[PDB]
Amino acid sequence: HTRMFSVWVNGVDQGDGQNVYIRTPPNTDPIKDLASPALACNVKGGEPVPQFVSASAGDKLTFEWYRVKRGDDIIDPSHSGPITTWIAAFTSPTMDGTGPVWSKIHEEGYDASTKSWAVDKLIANKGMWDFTLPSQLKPGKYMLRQEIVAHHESDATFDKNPKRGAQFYPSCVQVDVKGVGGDAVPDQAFDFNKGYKYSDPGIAFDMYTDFDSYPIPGPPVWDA
Ligand SMILES: [Cu+2]
Repeated sequence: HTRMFSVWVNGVDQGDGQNVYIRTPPNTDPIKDLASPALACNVKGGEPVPQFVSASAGDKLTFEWYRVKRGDDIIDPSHSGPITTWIAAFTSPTMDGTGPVWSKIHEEGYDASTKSWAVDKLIANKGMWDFTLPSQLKPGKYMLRQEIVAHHESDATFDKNPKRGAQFYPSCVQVDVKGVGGDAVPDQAFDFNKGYKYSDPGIAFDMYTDFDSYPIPGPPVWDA
């Protein structure tokens, strides 16, 4: 359980973004069903919010998360897993992020040399998660998606045992990307409902074994 409070642009807080520029779900509940339409942008994913974070291609964005209250424990430390960030063109206001539209722009999984997960790091940095908007990115409106996945019950899959399974916590953010050049259009066209499967070693993952590493689902980070 966790959701986003706000976005920071080059370390400057843009202010409470819930129902402003963040497509904030009603609560912190996990998505577990891979066929759910909510997988991409959570339960209110298709409802426009009125504002776009203003950022430049190349900027460092920070997404700030919380649990119940801004600046709390952020997420239960039981919930180890990766954090992935994605981008999609903002096709129209009532997009819900379903279909083949997404390109992965950042990922952290398991760092074996420290034996910490992306979520461990999220907690130690008090819910601040940093990534870069690619500088080659063609200016325009986009949806940014950041997703926490908790694997404390991923030793079962949801299809076999509905009371268990990987828990997905996606957050979709409206961004208006100011240009500086950049010609590059995200073109992985990844589709969470088709592309995430129960057979995925990164989804069917047992964290109660002597594993040395973790295969993060979906394609490698996009380049061009
Ligand atoms: Cu939870």
